[PDB]
Amino acid sequence: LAIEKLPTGIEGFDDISHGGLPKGRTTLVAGTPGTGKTVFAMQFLYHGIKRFDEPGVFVTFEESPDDILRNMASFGWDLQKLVEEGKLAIVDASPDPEFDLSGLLARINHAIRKYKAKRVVIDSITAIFQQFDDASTVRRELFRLVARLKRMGVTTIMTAERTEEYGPIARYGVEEFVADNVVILRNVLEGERRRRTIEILKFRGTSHQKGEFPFTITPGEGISIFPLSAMRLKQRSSNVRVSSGVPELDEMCGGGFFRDSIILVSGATGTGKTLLVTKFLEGACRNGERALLFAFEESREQLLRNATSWGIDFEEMERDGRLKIVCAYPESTGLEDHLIMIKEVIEEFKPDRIAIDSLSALERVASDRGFREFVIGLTSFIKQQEITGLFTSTTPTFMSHISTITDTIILLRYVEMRGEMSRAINVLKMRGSWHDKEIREFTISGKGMHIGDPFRNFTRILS
Amino acid sequence: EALAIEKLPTGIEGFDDISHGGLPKGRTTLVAGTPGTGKTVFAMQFLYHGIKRFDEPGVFVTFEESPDDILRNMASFGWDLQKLVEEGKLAIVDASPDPEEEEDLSGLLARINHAIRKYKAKRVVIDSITAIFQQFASTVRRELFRLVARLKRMGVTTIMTAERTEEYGPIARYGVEEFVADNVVILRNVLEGERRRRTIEILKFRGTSHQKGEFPFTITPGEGISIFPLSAMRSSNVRVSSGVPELDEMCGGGFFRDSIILVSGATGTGKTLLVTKFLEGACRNGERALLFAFEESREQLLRNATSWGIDFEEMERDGRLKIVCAYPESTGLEDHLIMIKEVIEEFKPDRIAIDSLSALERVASDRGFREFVIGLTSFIKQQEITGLFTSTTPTFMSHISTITDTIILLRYVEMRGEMSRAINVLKMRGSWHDKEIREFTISGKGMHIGDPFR
Amino acid sequence: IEKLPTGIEGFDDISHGGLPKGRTTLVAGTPGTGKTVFAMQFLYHGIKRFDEPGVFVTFEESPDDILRNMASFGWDLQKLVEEGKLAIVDASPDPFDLSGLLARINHAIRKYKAKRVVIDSITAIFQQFDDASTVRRELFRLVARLKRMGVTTIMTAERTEEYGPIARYGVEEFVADNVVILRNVLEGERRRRTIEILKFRGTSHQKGEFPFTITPGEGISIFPLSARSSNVRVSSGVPELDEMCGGGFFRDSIILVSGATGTGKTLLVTKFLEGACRNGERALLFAFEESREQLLRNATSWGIDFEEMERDGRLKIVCAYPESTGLEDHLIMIKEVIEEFKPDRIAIDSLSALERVASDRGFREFVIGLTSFIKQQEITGLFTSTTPHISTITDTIILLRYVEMRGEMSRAINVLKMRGSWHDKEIREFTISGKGMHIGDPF
Amino acid sequence: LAIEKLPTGIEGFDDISHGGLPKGRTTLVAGTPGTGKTVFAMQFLYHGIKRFDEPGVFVTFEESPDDILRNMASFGWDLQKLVEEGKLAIVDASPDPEDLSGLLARINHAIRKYKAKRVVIDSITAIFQQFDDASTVRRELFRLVARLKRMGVTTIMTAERTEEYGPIARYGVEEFVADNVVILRNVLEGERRRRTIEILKFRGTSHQKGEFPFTITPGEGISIFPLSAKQRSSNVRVSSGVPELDEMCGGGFFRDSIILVSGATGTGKTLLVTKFLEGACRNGERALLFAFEESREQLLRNATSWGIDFEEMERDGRLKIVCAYPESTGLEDHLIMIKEVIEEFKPDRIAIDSLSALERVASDRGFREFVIGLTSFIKQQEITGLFTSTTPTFHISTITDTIILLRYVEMRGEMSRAINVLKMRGSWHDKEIREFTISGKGMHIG
Ligand SMILES: Nc1ncnc2c1ncn2[C@@H]1O[C@H](COP(=O)(O)OP(=O)(O)O)[C@@H](O)[C@H]1O
Ligand SMILES: Nc1ncnc2c1ncn2[C@@H]1O[C@H](COP(=O)(O)OP(=O)(O)O)[C@@H](O)[C@H]1O
Ligand SMILES: Nc1ncnc2c1ncn2[C@@H]1O[C@H](COP(=O)(O)OP(=O)(O)O)[C@@H](O)[C@H]1O
Ligand SMILES: Nc1ncnc2c1ncn2[C@@H]1O[C@H](COP(=O)(O)OP(=O)(O)O)[C@@H](O)[C@H]1O
Ligand SMILES: Nc1ncnc2c1ncn2[C@@H]1O[C@H](COP(=O)(O)OP(=O)(O)O)[C@@H](O)[C@H]1O
Ligand SMILES: Nc1ncnc2c1ncn2[C@@H]1O[C@H](COP(=O)(O)OP(=O)(O)O)[C@@H](O)[C@H]1O
Ligand SMILES: Nc1ncnc2c1ncn2[C@@H]1O[C@H](COP(=O)(O)OP(=O)(O)O)[C@@H](O)[C@H]1O
Ligand SMILES: [Mg+2]
Ligand SMILES: [Mg+2]
Ligand SMILES: [Mg+2]
Ligand SMILES: [Mg+2]
Ligand SMILES: [Mg+2]
Ligand SMILES: [Mg+2]
Ligand SMILES: [Mg+2]
Ligand SMILES: [Mg+2]
Repeated sequence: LAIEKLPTGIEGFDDISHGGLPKGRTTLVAGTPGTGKTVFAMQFLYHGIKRFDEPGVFVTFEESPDDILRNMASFGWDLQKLVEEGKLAIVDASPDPEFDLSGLLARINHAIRKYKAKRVVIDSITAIFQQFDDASTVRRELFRLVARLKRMGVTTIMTAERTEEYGPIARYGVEEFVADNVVILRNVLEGERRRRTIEILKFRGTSHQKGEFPFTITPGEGISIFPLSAMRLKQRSSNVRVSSGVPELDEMCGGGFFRDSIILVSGATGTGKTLLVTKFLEGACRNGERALLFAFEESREQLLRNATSWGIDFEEMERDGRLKIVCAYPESTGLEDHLIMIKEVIEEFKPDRIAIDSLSALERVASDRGFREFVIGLTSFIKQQEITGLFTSTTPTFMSHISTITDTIILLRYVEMRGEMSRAINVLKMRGSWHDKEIREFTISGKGMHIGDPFRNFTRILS
Repeated sequence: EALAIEKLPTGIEGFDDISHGGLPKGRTTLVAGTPGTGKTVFAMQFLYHGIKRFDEPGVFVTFEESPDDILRNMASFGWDLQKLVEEGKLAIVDASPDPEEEEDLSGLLARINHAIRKYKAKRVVIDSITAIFQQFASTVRRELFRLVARLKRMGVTTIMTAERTEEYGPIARYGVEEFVADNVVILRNVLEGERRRRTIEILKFRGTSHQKGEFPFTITPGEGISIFPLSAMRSSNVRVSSGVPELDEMCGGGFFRDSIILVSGATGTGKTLLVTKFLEGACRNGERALLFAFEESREQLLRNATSWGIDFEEMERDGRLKIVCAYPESTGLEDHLIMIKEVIEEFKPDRIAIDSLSALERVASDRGFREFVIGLTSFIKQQEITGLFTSTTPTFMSHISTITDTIILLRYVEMRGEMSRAINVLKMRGSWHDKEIREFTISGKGMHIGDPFR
Repeated sequence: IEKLPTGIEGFDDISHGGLPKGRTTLVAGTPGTGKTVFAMQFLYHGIKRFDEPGVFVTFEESPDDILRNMASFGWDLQKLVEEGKLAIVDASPDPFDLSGLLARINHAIRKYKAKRVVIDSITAIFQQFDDASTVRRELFRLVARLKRMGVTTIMTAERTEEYGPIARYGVEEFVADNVVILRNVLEGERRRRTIEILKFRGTSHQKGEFPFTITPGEGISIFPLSARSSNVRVSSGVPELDEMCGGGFFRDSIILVSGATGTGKTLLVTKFLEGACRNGERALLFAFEESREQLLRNATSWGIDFEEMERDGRLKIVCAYPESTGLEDHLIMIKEVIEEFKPDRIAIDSLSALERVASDRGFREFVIGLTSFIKQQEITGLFTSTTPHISTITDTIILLRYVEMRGEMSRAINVLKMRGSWHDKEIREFTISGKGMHIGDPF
Repeated sequence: LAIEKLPTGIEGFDDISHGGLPKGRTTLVAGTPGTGKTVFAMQFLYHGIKRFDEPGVFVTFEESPDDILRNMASFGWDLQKLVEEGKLAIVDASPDPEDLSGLLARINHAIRKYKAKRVVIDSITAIFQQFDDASTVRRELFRLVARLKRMGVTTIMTAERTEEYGPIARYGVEEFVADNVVILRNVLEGERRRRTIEILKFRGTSHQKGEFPFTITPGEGISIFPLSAKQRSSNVRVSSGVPELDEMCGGGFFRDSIILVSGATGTGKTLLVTKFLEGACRNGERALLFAFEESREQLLRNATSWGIDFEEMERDGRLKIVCAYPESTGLEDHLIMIKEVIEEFKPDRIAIDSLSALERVASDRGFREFVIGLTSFIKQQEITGLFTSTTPTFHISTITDTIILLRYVEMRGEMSRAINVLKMRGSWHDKEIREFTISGKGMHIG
């Protein structure tokens, strides 16, 4: 058989939930203040109408209907229309400053029938315990509401507050009663930085993905969940070769970089990583293909000034409309946030080539787990969209395991030689091509890079 | 008495090994756990297996989920539900206030005693004893205390489920670990770095022996609860080929058909090439080959294989090759096994290949991985299949090593102005092998393993 | 939701505009965070920046004290009291008034026609009462009528622990719309002031903690460092090095001199600051290792004269200790002195000293924040770093090394990295004397 | 000895307790549910009535006398017969679904009736639950110990705990049943439980301080292992299974010796293990193999290849191969097992392949404890012990008597292997690094 589920509209949740929220049942959304219990509730009712024309009811035991509307309107949600259309109904159960319980419970049951709603929200189920001191009576009344909503065949979602993030499901023993489905939101503080996370603890009779998943409440978008579990090892590959910007490196790769590829350029500082990047993006704009560049080290001025000395004209291509130097700081937001910005501008720009510089900048202010998840998540999409990607990783050991993902590993190192700090290049991997296995000496000028001959008496330096 | 505490088996996979036979018969057992630990599933499976295998009718007393819901919830598992209920095989007694606007032994004792008598049951489940408290204290404890005695006299192997607040803390809510102090089974679902892991444990069995500690399990759909007792886990001179003939000579004839081979090295060394040759060997002779990729897409695998001179679509069309392809983060290792064991059972392969294990190491803890490789190597051995595992050495510039029969090792080597490669068969049980580190060249023909280094 | 610029440096950045206008915000924090000060800044800046009358109420302190406590900041608050820009309703218990005190508060708002308002310690009320009926009176008019009156309110509240509940007496339950958390985290034997906006129901904000500091002549100075490289070369101080660095250092460049002790890193800072003062340019030396005494003779022995640089007002030695405070506290003094000095060049000797007195992030945060300020100010910045990762943050890198040759430790210099220029890629011998550095031939 | 102690008969307690339980006073045996309070308490009575002819009385406030008889059966004591013989008396103080003052009188009479020298009150903590008088209960409990003291009986008074490393016992029974306190623990560490026993205090007498390991074996019960393990050594030599290595050692290994075979992967450590074992079975001796890496199938293939039939040896009862996973149990539970098999097969030689496999599933602390325990046990039992360790090339060193070092080494243009005896306490040893080869006839050193 199959437990039926109702798509939420919060794309990503439907993947994690394997369809949606069990229909005709109550789902408990628990979270500490600031998580996103209210927003999550409207999207459930918003898409409910703006897709399946399923009427919904919002019972607010806290914030005023007027404020609710104002708060939610910034997400581009015209709910005042749905109200006038008779799709949505906001029931004001918030007490006024200037039988109360049992009366409101029935005044709610009126709205569920009047609008004949299938997607109800009881916002702040905890706020009813912080209002009716007869909690014993409240609990008994809430148990009835759940059974009533069940008999009425409504897919309910009742929000609940928590005191601690990694502590109890919810307060006021609200874990029980509404205990068929339990979704937990969190906002954990770690390293003076916050991380919104969503978890589905239990689905009675249904299946779901198990664990926390990063989410974000984006303005003019809403709750955007991005499951790395959804990532499917089903990317496409081709034998079509692009250019690197350096014809010599293209010969060393046996024609050039494959279009459907991820290239790693490893090396110490001052080796010439942010050079092969410029040539990479330059090679695109030259052929008319659109390029990108997410800098996490140098400003546009510096990037352009560095590039102007090498013969690459950025401002031209930037204005011509074949380049988009994003440039930001790794410490500004978080990896989960950065990933969204990258993914956001990609679809907009529709780039032929992407280029991170560096990944090490990002790794610094993260975890070994967080960095992995980021790297694993970002590489996949690029390969899914068939966008050629170059990634820069510094070697703090001047003279992570991202190489497992990358198809091409280009190593740039320094080589001391008779009072002369020379430079060496080698292609370590090409995945699907013949590459030159030779450690060639190269030199940088205002002309670019000149990959020369091997060191012959090459002191075993590389690797 | 002179009655050694008999252990009635429950069928549920692993528990009967962990419980040294099964649940103590003629007694109650506490299946405690926080929300979503799989107590309801555990309880039903106990009953279900009862009525099917041992033909012992069972009664299910619910104090939360309505009978109709329970039937629908346990449906996807593929167990018969209404088929059994509509035959006096199973009985779901409801004690959850069906309505409200109402207000003991009236809604207990006899109701269950009747059910046991009516359906002639030998197994019973009391779902959520903790629910009684929320609904209806010292009186409730008395009734529940008498129920354990009544059920003992009636002679029924009972399971009494309860809830917990914390995973690593008090055994059960409302000190039910006193009313049903005798047999305790703990189910836990621990956070563990944003990655939930289910586990099962028998804290105590009064009068009998049991496997101590936490054992992992999974609540799969078409199956139910499956516990993996890595503890419980407990013959050929036929030499098979590798794909590379000179590597076979390095092994002294080839690989044994009943063996696990490890291939370790950094990226770009040529582990995937050896995999494509390993499988090609099977497809050539007319054997079957299964590949589990966790790193490269089905396309890229084929592309890079075609460049080496190895058509897989030919073999995949022949039905001698199958490629899985799945990111490790898709599910957990506990579920990954279940799937691997499924396609092996179905495809009935000769050679297997997991490329790579190192990709699966990132979606688990050390303990979780070690338990995984033990389970996979065991299954592969039990199914009489040659196996090749691959691992990336964090050596760009163990456990499997101890389990694997052959350890092949790939490495980069600088040759003065050139970056070369080298193969070495570090170990091979029950054969002479070439103990030298040797240069090899990758080409559009394959792997030309050549002269040794010094 | 509209926002009203607070006027607090850095908050309007993190708050993405300001505080939800016409809505109350909760400034929760433990004693000694800066709740009382933050509240005054709001009412203050507003009045001055845009005549928006405000009423401060105090259930704890008394106005005569409050005025004097905020006098150092340089806010003529008496004038506001007379002209009727600011008010101070003393609801502090006299060494009842459930409706009385609040009714008095409502009147003042109507009288002065206040747009801003502050309730200093909404917690105190609970302590300075009897029944928790205060909850009603707080979720009453206090908030509701404030919304009806259309005033942006700040309800200050106390907390017990830094990383615990949002408030003491479940004050959040009432003021549950917008919340701001101030903290004094301690950790180590130093203390860290950080500000976080946990919730702006309806609007967005920069998520997480952000460093802030109460300076005696400014107040809360939140630093949201989360928020034009020229081609004019300057002399390094040593001519051979200038040639090695392709004519000299870019004015918009971060130079990193790296090496052991005895290599000659402080020789190259002395030369660096010297070149500025020579050509009438300001130079500020941040000393973490050495002292005004050690430096003076160290320079004199090399043949530089800070004596006349002190007379000319060209050189400026701060000279402090890394363990005086955390890294957050350090940058302030330099950030301030820079404005007072207008430094063409500036140096930090050393950074390894500061790196020892904090965690990786603390250093990282300092590194990034330090580079920016001067980078966004047009001034050449040299950095000394002892070698027992600003290698990727720095533009130019100089590597000094001891080389053991023939049982006679020699000295060697090399420019490893320089963005935008050709650098000399030879490892040159150098000598030290009473004149300075003598960069010679390579090995 | 100041105060008199009564031997409990439990294996190990009498050692750690320096005699037994202080006689004429009550002892508290506290622990979380499933620690083994009841079993411990019964073995106390059982050995009393049997070995020492001291009658015992069991007072149960939880489990039914009938159940106790059934639960305590597999251990193999005829408790039912001895209840009839007038030695044992299980007082049913268990509550009925539908006054402690009188209940105490019932227990008091039983002691005087049977002339009990030993008494067990099971779960005092229960009493506080069953009867919610609190103060009234505490008083009667204080009167119980007072009365029991006068009649000169040695009492065990059990109590439940919540947390393992938390309070001594619930309901502060500590205050009443002070004087002597024993704590049983069952700690989950790495998804693996650890049974421990500790004498926190003995007022008046000495005892071994700290936790000690124990187990509950189905056919024996509580078996405590005083890790504090008084020996015998001689110039009696024994074979290694390889004649050249015997000559390298100086006429074979010493008998009572711990040998270590360290080396890289594929050197030949398991080979030496297989020969070491054969060296016993081929020279009329018994061998134990604790395999923590290879399965049976793998151990056989290696043996059959090198020309050794372990099956015959096992059929003739000369060899025992355990085969275990390091992750199955904890290392403390692993030793207990090893000791258990030794005290059954009574092996002349013992081999563990390998210690490095055990190190994976244990902390440095735990590994040391294991290595120390195993070494000390083999030497007190006077058995010849070999151990293998995987070393980088592809602390037992200090404790071991012999160190054989296998290594990869190039020579005449060939990557070959070599052996080197590094240590031999009480003998010359060839201090030369000799190359060797492996074949179907085992090792060949040359
Ligand atoms: N219009 C908006 N634009 C951006 N972020 C918003 C918007 N509205 C709310 N948020 C974010 O959502 C968070 C939680 O909002 P809400 O769901 O109302 O709170 P809670 O989950 O505590 O009930 C806020 O802290 C804020 O960061
Ligand atoms: N029919 C089903 N199909 C798949 N997974 C199921 C099914 N029923 C339950 N589960 C899984 O089992 C988990 C817990 O099951 P359940 O026994 O209801 O929990 P508990 O006993 O803790 O209340 C659910 O969160 C879900 O992941
Ligand atoms: N005009 C130039 N002439 C010669 N070399 C230059 C020139 N501009 C830059 N370089 C070289 O480029 C190096 C910096 O390369 P870049 O890719 O920016 O460094 P990174 O390896 O940190 O990414 C400098 O150290 C210098 O050797
Ligand atoms: N057609 C080809 N001709 C020559 N060399 C190739 C060809 N295809 C791949 N190679 C080389 O062989 C290597 C084998 O890569 P692969 O086996 O996928 O590495 P790994 O198993 O370590 O992930 C490639 O990285 C590349 O250097
Ligand atoms: N006039 C001042 N000059 C300098 N620092 C001040 C001044 N007033 C307050 N501070 C700083 O702020 C702290 C008190 O801040 P305040 O807002 O009064 O405390 P609270 O947040 O507990 O109400 C002092 O300990 C000091 O660090
Ligand atoms: N007859 C038996 N056979 C085997 N093991 C037993 C037997 N009786 C008890 N045990 C062991 O003792 C444990 C329970 O010990 P018990 O005496 O009940 O302790 P407590 O009273 O502190 O709960 C069981 O879980 C099991 O490990
Ligand atoms: N029949 C055989 N003939 C020759 N050499 C063999 C034979 N069987 C095994 N070997 C070699 O001996 C090795 C045995 O190593 P082993 O005893 O398992 O030690 P380790 O534990 O260090 O791997 C094998 O790896 C292989 O190189
Ligand atoms: Mg809400
Ligand atoms: Mg760079
Ligand atoms: Mg349940
Ligand atoms: Mg591979
Ligand atoms: Mg204050
Ligand atoms: Mg110095
Ligand atoms: Mg007991
Ligand atoms: Mg071995």
